[PDB]
Amino acid sequence: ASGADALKALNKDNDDSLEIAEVIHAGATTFTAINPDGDTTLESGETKGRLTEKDWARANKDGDQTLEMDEWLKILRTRFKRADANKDGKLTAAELDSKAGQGVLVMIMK
Amino acid sequence: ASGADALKALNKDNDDSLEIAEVIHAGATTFTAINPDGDTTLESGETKGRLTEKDWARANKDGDQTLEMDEWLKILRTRFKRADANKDGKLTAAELDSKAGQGVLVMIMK
Ligand SMILES: [La+3]
Ligand SMILES: [La+3]
Ligand SMILES: [La+3]
Ligand SMILES: [La+3]
Ligand SMILES: [La+3]
Ligand SMILES: [La+3]
Ligand code: NA
Ligand code: NA
Repeated sequence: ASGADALKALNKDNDDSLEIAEVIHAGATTFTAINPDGDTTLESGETKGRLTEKDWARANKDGDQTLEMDEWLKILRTRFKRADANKDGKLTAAELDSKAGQGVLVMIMK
Repeated sequence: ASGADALKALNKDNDDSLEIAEVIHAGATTFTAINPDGDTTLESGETKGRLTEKDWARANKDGDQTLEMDEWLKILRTRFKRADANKDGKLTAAELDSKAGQGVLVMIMK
């Protein structure tokens, strides 16, 4: 999806950017949206096309084979900061359209 | 609540302990449940009896006045490790009955 697409679906506060509260919340809903087996965790087979193998290495450090909500969202907040080019806490459509911004979108839109 | 109370209410996998996947899930459910004003965040007035001001200082470092899902769960995972006395990844009723374990329960039981 484009940055304009993401703003159409997720932005509700009469601006033209996504902030950390909007991004984390959408990331939490997407966590549930991509979990179809009825448990409470994400496995490597459920994150294909959204997380890489190295993403699991930097987030999953408790020794298990499961991604909990906080581990999932920690990757998201890091991608948020990587896409925040001018570091103002807001992600415009142009910032969401960057290669780093696209990494945010795959975690907040199913 | 006591450790035995928490296991009866929250433990579903036929053991005698709460693991990190079960704790994070109940903490995520509690986050939404104790948020009555219709937004997606927790404010300081909504975490009374569960978090202290120093908890906000160590978790809320993005400069706002709101606690997002990942900031809330980050406090919880730290409390989990503080309560995991033998560091085996499981919280028994006895560990949930300690001072550190009660800090876990106030974040996973509304
Ligand atoms: La906004
Ligand atoms: La799953
Ligand atoms: La994990
Ligand atoms: La258990
Ligand atoms: La609130
Ligand atoms: La915050
Ligand atoms: Na920005
Ligand atoms: Na333990």
